[PDB]
Amino acid sequence: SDDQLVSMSVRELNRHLRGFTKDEVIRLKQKRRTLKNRGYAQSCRYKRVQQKHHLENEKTQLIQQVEQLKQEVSRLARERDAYKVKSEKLANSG
Amino acid sequence: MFSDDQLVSMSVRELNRHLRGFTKDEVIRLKQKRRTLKNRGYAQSCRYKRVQQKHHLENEKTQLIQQVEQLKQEVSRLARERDAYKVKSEKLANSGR
DNA sequence: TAATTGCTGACTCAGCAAAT
DNA sequence: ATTTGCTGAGTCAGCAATT
Ligand SMILES: [Mg+2]
Repeated sequence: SDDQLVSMSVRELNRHLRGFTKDEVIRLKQKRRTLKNRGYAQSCRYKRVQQKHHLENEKTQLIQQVEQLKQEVSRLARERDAYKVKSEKLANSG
Repeated sequence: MFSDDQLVSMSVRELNRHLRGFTKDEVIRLKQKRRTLKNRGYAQSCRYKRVQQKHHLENEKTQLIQQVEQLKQEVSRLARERDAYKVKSEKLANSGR
């Protein structure tokens, strides 16, 4: 209360609450519920920020992948053109 | 009742004019109500904008994934055209020209 | 030498479903 | 099942920029 109450367990809890005032059995469970909800919000906020960075990282790595392929296209264009000229210049061999 | 929509569009100068003569613990209550209503809208913008930034990022990823596919196609296209023009050249070299 | 605006991390609650 | 976990909407506090 409030730190051994969230960390405490489903049975262990009911062991510590066996003869408890039946209106304070409800109050303590309400209290713990609320404290956990606070921790869920903390995860939810956290998960959101992690997904956001993950999405932006994916965007970055697609951008640099495009860049790689841009470099290859230009190499291959040149290599093809080296042969196309070579090919055409032989064909005028006459 | 007292429609919120109007209370938030008002100026704090215009509001004071309205409670020209007015109770104290209700004046303080009413200005704080106004703020709460504004904070509600501020929260919505925050929420709405970030889902929209998420969707925009998701589209951007989609647009880029496409360009990669197109580039990959072009890559194998050029490599094959290189090969074809090379094979044609070596054959022409064989005949001797 | 005030008070208001807009933003945002954090909390609380409702309701929804799955794991326990 | 109960409790758990998650998430959108609201509320508040407190910060800086604005008037
Ligand atoms: Mg029941």
